[PDB]
Amino acid sequence: MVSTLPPCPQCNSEYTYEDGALLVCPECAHEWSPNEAATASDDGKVIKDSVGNVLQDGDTITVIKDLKVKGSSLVVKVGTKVKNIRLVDGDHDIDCKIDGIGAMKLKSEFVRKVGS
Ligand SMILES: [Zn+2]
Repeated sequence: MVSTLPPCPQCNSEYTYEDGALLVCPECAHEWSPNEAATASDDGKVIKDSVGNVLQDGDTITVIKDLKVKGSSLVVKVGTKVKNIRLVDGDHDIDCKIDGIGAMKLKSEFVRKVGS
């Protein structure tokens, strides 16, 4: 019947309760979350480039380094435009399909969101 939750960092009265996914203090009329008040970057497994930017499933990318292709005759050059990518589960994973050779996987650390 009693809350095992922390007090209120504003009242310390301890008359705090849990209303769903956080703690609400009915005293000072302010809800707060113990750890989430600090907040962190979650949903961050989205594929990020060496530019420090985040891509979108369908966005246009461009390798910013000289990358070879092992099974294909193609060599990936700084400016290799591959659009409409697929964001895979791992942040180190850009799935892309390339007219001609086929589908390929790209190292996030070697690619970049074009900006278009
Ligand atoms: Zn309070």
